[PDB]
Amino acid sequence: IVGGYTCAANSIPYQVSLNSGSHFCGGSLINSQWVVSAAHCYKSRIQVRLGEHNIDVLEGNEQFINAAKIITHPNFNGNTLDNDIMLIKLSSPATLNSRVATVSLPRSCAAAGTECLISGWGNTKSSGSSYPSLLQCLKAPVLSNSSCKSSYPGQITGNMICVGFLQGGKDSCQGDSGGPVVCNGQLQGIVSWGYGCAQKNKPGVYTKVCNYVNWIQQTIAAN
Ligand SMILES: [Ca+2]
Repeated sequence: IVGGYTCAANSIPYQVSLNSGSHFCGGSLINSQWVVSAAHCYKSRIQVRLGEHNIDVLEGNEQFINAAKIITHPNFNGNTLDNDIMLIKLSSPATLNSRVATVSLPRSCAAAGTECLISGWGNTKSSGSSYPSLLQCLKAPVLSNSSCKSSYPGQITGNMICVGFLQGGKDSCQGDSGGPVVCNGQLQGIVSWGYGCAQKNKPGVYTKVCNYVNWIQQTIAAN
């Protein structure tokens, strides 16, 4: 996250870190056994780390649980990044508490202007490269479909939304992929793609979670 602030410890209890030797993407706990993330984050061994704040230090609220199943959306397209969404089943259930909680799926899609919270441990800098140990946060608005599509002509599908700022300087970046965009208590976005990070007139684009409730529910029921 560029242009963000350090979240209060454990104040984002649905946020997960996916790890295979080190942190590489985020994710969101949506029930005690299942995490949602980005298909482009796929690797075939993942460990899920719940209840994290400082990824570099064992702090003692953490639960580390390996993925038992990894299910990428059957229409994920690695060229357009359409359907950039993936479900992970944990090999045993998360224990839910103060520091570890589920986030709601959307009851509908969100209006333009709605303020949301975006979180993750990705790159913090426009020029260069510094990855934080402490979880970062960013408040930003859902942009209209028109400001999203003027930013990326021909490349915004119906399963994508733009969240952020046209003046640059505030956005998600590499390492935040897979991570939550939460608006009015509902997960409406997954960190997906952009052109660079925090560039003027290239806000981040996000998988539009509201189109995916039926697929998510069905996949959980069948696995
Ligand atoms: Ca820790």
